[PDB]
Amino acid sequence: MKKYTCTVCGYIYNPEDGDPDNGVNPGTDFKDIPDDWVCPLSGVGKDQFEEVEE
Amino acid sequence: MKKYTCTVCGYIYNPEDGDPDNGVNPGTDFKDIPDDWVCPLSGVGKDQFEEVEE
Amino acid sequence: MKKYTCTVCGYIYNPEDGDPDNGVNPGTDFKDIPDDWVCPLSGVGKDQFEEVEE
Ligand SMILES: [Fe+3]
Ligand SMILES: [Fe+3]
Ligand SMILES: [Fe+3]
Repeated sequence: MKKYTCTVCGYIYNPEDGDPDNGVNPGTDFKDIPDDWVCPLSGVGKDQFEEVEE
Repeated sequence: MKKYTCTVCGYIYNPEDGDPDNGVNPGTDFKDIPDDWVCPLSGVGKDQFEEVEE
Repeated sequence: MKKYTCTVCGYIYNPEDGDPDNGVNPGTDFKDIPDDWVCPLSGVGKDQFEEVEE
């Protein structure tokens, strides 16, 4: 699965880790995170994230 | 997937659109919406909805 | 699916029933419950639960 980065604050969503404190378990692809989730650091929505392409 | 309507207020849940502001992504069948979700307009529970049959 | 028990208060999570008032539908395996869910009786996290083995 791909990593996504918040373009406002640089936080990286890593699908291996998830975001368990906000209900997003390990192994969750970014597209499957509920659409009301926000960046843990900056508080902005999913629409300010983009794929980390290698 | 089928559309469901709130029988209290007439809101239509359309699975193609979801209800993304409340965490229900596009493509979510009504049976899979978490059971604590409520109608966005009237605030009533899933048990007041019924299938829109054609 | 296996039942899990809260080791703090003895609550039993039964996957057939779920915990629908807190958004966990019937048929949800414990591993798939969002990781910010807490025991309905004692308020403690998933890390204080263990499998009920028969
Ligand atoms: Fe951010
Ligand atoms: Fe309604
Ligand atoms: Fe408990």
